[PDB]
Amino acid sequence: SGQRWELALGRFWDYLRWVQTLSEQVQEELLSSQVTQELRALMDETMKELKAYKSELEEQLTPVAEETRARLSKELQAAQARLGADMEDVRGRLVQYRGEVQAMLGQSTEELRVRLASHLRKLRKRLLRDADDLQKRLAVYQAG
Repeated sequence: SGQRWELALGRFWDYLRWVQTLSEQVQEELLSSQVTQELRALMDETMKELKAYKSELEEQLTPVAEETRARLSKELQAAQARLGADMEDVRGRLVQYRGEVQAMLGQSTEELRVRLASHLRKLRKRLLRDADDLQKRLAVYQAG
């Protein structure tokens, strides 16, 4: 429904989708560290906005028992952490690819790319399921 953190994650998604095409332009930016620097910036923004959103949501909560509340808060924290780790895993996999190409001597990277593409598809599935889980928890977090 358009929170700042969701827009930030949206930027991350848009950039990752482009990286996933693995075109020659992508490959240029991967080999420089520009892609991983960009992903780190987008990741950091998302996390920052997520934490700020949670803090604001806490200004308007339905008062529930409190045992429940401490647990909803812990579960939300866990969900936030998962999103960050997921984004970092994407960046890390790209760092690994750059190292592999740099040790490659001008040889074909096609196989490396086929493997990277398959791996990123699975990393994206994980980040998306966690993002959806995080959103669901946030949406119900005010009530208890």
